[PDB]
Amino acid sequence: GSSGSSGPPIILQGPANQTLAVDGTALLKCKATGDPLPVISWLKEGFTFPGRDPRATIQEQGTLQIKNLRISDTGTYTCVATSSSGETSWSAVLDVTESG
Repeated sequence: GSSGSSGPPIILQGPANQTLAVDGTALLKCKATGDPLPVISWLKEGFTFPGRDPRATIQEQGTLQIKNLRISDTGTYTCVATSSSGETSWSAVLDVTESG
């Protein structure tokens, strides 16, 4: 990207539409740059997530990892990256199937 810009937080690479199989591991990649850096956040259908979930978690690289997926988990993920500068968010849906 461009190292030395002025504006809102940009998501070099966000989540994409992936079709995983229930009872698996979902990995939602999300990389955003900013000065300071934006605050990565995942919203499930417009709700805090994972927030309070043991199975679900996020890595230092804003990587949302969820184990023991479920056909119900299928929803709309939004990686929000708010930064002192501005604000931004991505769009992606994780389609969970029984037989892929």
